[PDB]
Amino acid sequence: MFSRFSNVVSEIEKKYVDKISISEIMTKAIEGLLSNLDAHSAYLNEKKFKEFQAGGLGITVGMRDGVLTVIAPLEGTPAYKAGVKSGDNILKINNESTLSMSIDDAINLMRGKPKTPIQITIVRKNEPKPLVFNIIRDIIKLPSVYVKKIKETPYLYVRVSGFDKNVTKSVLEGLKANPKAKGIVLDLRGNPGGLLNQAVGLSNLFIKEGVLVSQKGKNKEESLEYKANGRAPYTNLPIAVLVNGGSASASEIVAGALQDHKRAVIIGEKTFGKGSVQMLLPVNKDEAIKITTARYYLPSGRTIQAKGITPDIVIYPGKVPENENKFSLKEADLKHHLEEVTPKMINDDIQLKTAIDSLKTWSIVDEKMD
Amino acid sequence: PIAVLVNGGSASASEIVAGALQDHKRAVIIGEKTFGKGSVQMLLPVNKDEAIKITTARYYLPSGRTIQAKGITPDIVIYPGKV
Repeated sequence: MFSRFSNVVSEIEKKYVDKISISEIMTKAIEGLLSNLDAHSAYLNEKKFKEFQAGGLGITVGMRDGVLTVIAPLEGTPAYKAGVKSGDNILKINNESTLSMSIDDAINLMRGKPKTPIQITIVRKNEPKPLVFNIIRDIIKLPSVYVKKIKETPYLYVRVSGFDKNVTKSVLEGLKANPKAKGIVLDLRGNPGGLLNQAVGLSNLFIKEGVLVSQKGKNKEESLEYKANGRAPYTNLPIAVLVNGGSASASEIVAGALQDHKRAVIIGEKTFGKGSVQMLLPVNKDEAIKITTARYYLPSGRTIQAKGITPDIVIYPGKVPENENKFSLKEADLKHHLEEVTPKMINDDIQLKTAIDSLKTWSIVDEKMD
Repeated sequence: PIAVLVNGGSASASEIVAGALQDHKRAVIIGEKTFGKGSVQMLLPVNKDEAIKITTARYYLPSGRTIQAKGITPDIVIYPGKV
């Protein structure tokens, strides 16, 4: 069928420097073909397929710009406490260099028996030196959601550290425990995602009608659409979502769905962009290939993968401007004049302050509309 | 939509506009608390080229609240700086 391929194979078999045979050429062609389709593919040889068939650090790893990068370390995990940050490019784990290693090979090296050491070396954009982290694995425990009242405001702070099997329940119970909230700061920053059922579940908690996210490939029969059920409470109350470069996968589905339905205002910075589904397909006889079979699409039809969520209000991290720098003059000092979220936390998060200020504007607009 | 910027130099007529928009919730007041002039001056000329300026009344916002010596507390406080 494909003659051009056979002519290329024959010439390298004829004129290449090293004595090479079909067995390597076909392997290098399969690895080369998959490497040029997408960055999430891998080919599993018979012996590496049976190796694949047979506690952690807390790093969610992905690939962007063709290199293995940390999406975000999970909140409260050993890696987060060790000081690895989002966007960190991993160059070495233990003995092996990662400049030509698969995502699953990195996950298999990082996860393992609890309380065992690992060494990883990363490169950053702020420092010239490579960083070496000696971190010990641990049992992954994470209270995925905590809810805090914001002091001197009616609003409520909802923190989702990661999408585990109980995020939607913990949110709904916290909103029932505060029936006078009148607003939510939904902080899913640094949240690399998790279970799709909780992204749809958490979004369906706020959206009354319409598509929440779609899964779509070439064959239009396999295409799935996740519609919201009519059982959505909290349909009117203001909600502001915080996202950053560590928000990915379920974190972008919840943010993108709320954004496309104009149900919330997205605050922060452009997200990571993880919106694809990979699948393992047994090929040949005892080999398998991993390839992307579908992509996630927002209600507006926009893709999440290479694009990510662009927030409606961009605010890079920093401290809020000084409480004042003025001994200024007022009429109150003129001659003969007629007469658990604390401010300490908000003043260090300009991103959090911007989110609260958007609820202050929302509640004013929905009060004008009397 | 209207977003009003006010600061410690906003006074008198500037606080009436900001205060009216605030009390009607017609606009969002953003910045920092204002000068707090809650009086109305009138000048009546005396000489051919000279005048006398007198505090003649106190002005009250649509909600009836006075601004004298207090100033407008904006809906969103921020203070100046670079982003």
